[PDB]
Amino acid sequence: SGFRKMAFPSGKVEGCMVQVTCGTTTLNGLWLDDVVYCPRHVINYEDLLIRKSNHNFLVQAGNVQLRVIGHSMQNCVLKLKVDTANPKTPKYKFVRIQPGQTFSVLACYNGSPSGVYQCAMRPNFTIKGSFLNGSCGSVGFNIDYDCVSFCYMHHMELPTGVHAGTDLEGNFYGPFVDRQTAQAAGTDTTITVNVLAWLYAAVINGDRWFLNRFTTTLNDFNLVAMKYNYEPLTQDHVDILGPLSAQTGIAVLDMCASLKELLQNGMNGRTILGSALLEDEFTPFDVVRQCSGVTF
Amino acid sequence: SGFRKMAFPSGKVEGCMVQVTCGTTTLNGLWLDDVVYCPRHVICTSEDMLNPNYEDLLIRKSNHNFLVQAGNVQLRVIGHSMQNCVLKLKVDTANPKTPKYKFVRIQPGQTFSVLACYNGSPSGVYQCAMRPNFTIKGSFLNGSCGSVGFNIDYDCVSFCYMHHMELPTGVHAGTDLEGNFYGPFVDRQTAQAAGTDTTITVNVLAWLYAAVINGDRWFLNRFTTTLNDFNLVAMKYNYEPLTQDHVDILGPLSAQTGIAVLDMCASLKELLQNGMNGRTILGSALLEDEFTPFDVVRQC
Ligand SMILES: CO[C@@]1(C(=O)Nc2cncc3ccccc23)CCOc2c(F)cc(F)cc21
Ligand SMILES: CO[C@@]1(C(=O)Nc2cncc3ccccc23)CCOc2c(F)cc(F)cc21
Repeated sequence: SGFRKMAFPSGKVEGCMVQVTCGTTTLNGLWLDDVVYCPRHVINYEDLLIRKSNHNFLVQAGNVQLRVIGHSMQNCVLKLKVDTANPKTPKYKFVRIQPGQTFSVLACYNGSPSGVYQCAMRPNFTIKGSFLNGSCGSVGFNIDYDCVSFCYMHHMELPTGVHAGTDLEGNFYGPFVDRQTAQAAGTDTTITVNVLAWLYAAVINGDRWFLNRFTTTLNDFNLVAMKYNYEPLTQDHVDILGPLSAQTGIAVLDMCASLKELLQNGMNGRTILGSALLEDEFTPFDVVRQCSGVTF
Repeated sequence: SGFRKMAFPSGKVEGCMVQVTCGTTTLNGLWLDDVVYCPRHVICTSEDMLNPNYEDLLIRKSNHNFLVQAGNVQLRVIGHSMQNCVLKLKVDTANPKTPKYKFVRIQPGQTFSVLACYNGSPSGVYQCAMRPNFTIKGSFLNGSCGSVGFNIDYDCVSFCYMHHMELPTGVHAGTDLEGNFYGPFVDRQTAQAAGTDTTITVNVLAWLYAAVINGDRWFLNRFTTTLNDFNLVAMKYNYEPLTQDHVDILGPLSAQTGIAVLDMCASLKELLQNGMNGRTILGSALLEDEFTPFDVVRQC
């Protein structure tokens, strides 16, 4: 029993964290094989990069200095070719994730991991992370069997305290730029499929007070959801919740009527899984994984 | 900016997780140097679980009864001894991934990261606190026994917890790494119940300071209180008494934000009386008590 916000074991990623210094800026890099990836703002980025030489980038893997033998830019990520292939390089992939998808963040400072937390890519493409100055280059990942899927690299903090970054190919999530200018996160919405997954996790854990006898059409649910700034629920989401619906005996549209009532009436002093708000940072796969004990 | 529940990087602990099998039972062990530590109930059957004589059961076992697996490699057990509720299986190979470590016993309110494992394989990492009633509100399935709680200070892993059991309410009980249980619990299937839980007051105050540092100030008020008046109000809401030690510990956060501890106590009293009124503090509609003053300063 129990339900916790749980991150993937960070070990495979800790072995890849390095410190990258260029001039006055020190941030984190991800060392995979003989390439170190980091935010390009460490340095007109094409013009600034041409002016740099390999010896301007100081890369430190623990107490060892790596020698940079090349540099190139891919979108908003800088790739520093190094002379040594990382012996701790895990099986990995670069994947771009969708809003609503969750991942673990290994927060680093000076190439040293300090914390690991779980979070979701918000529908407005920001992450509600925990990052201080020097965290840039910290990465988000998932682990599938023995394979690390890198999905995020931290670049900046928006004026509201939320965070923006790119996939490992340097493409920003959202309409953000890595330049000093006025940027604002759009109005956020609740990840509906994740709230439903979390309501299924609550039922599995014995918390059933919110369940009702009613069901709803997908269209009627979406009309209500739209009013409360909730993301539309698609037939794909209904299909993905299928296994949890089968396990608990609560059809997805049945759980949708519970969510509809929860929105129109509140919790009335009650909590679900120790929370007074509807949690939207557990995907349906996260719920199945935690309420089944899948290991990595 | 931002405030998250944050666990320590689990890598140093993942390199210590092993699978320990004795008879039909399979749980997790912690391999440090040439010793594997695990819950002593691994020697039990369902028939022993109610009133087990662990000294008697252990004397009947031999080194070849314990099957230890580190990844795809079987370790050979060359000795076994029991220290309180932990079994120590001496092995022939020292773990090359053994980090700098210490065994520390923690006090209620203290937080730590848990590396949840099944069959000697880590599946997740989460943060939690030792509740005032000595239980942890973990996320553990059958097979998670032997999963450990830890903190990391600079390069040293302080092991503070090893999971042993789930109480009938879904909360969890375990020991420090010397086998001493936290709380009045025993590793028997006899009727056991967690005492009524209470809120870790010093942790809530630390979290209210974290909210002020992050720009949240709506809950602040013009009032101050005596420590005794705060404790009389606190107790009525099942909040732990706040000691002068707690007031002293909150000193640095009080200095950083310019709000005196008894001033923040008066804000907490108001929050307990009124609730949040549709508002949130650091994205939460409840008062968070699993961030210590040390965690708040660390993260901020
Ligand atoms: C140094 O990178 C910046 C930044 O956001 N950094 C941060 C990223 N995370 C957490 C932070 C917590 C506190 C302080 C800064 C944080 C600040 C300057 O403006 C910019 C900028 F125009 C573009 C850019 F891609 C980054 C940055
Ligand atoms: C080792 O088995 C026990 C156990 O609690 N295990 C578990 C630990 N965590 C999560 C669990 C989730 C679901 C099922 C069991 C869980 C159950 C039987 O009674 C006992 C017992 F008397 C003493 C003991 F120290 C352990 C155990």
